[PDB]
Amino acid sequence: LAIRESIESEIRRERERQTNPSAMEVEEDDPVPEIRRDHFEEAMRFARRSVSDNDIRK
Amino acid sequence: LAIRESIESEIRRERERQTNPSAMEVEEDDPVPEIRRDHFEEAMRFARRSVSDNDIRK
Repeated sequence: LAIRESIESEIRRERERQTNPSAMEVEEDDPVPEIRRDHFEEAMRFARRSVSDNDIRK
Repeated sequence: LAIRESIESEIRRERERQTNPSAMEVEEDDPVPEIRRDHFEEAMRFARRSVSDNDIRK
């Protein structure tokens, strides 16, 4: 999810800097370095227990 | 567990006030009113999921 956010943010940078050649001066850093708690909150929805209870009982 | 603690505390009161008739003057309140977090921490060991995963799958 973090990689998706980074690439989808950079596409906007490319489109805006080619659409607007006005200044192109600020040269900012990455929008998403150092993966945040939001990505874990999204990714925690799709987790599951792969081992059932009867297996552990066995 | 709270009831066990209360009765086991009152047995000490009876034994000490009959063993020592010295003053018997203070007339305190209950040792255990208003069940505390310790009883939940003890009772949470014996809990279990009564419904397995294959049943919910069904």
